[PDB]
Amino acid sequence: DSAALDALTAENKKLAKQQLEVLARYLQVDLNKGAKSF
Amino acid sequence: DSAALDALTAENKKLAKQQLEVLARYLQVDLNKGAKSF
Amino acid sequence: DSAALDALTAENKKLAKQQLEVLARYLQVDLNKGAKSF
Repeated sequence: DSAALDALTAENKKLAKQQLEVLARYLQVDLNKGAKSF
Repeated sequence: DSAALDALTAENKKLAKQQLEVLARYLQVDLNKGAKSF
Repeated sequence: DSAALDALTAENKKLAKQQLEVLARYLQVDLNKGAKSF
């Protein structure tokens, strides 16, 4: 029940989020065009 | 005017696409929820 | 003794496994040619 394991999981997810961001930015892919149309 | 440079660019973009795919899959992030709602 | 830390480790290893998979797929590298010959 370490309420720090959750933190490092959140950190890893944040790292992955950032990586996804720049990947998409490279691909000229909008991650929200679906949301804009919605 | 090498119509193979375009190919390797397409290959790199495909690699990046795949990487983005598995990244999102890790993040439990739907890339089409916007499109579903739309 | 959190039997969830092991889980997130397994998740990270699965992410890395997948990334390795698509990397190899890009490199046209068989990860089992050794095993086939064996």
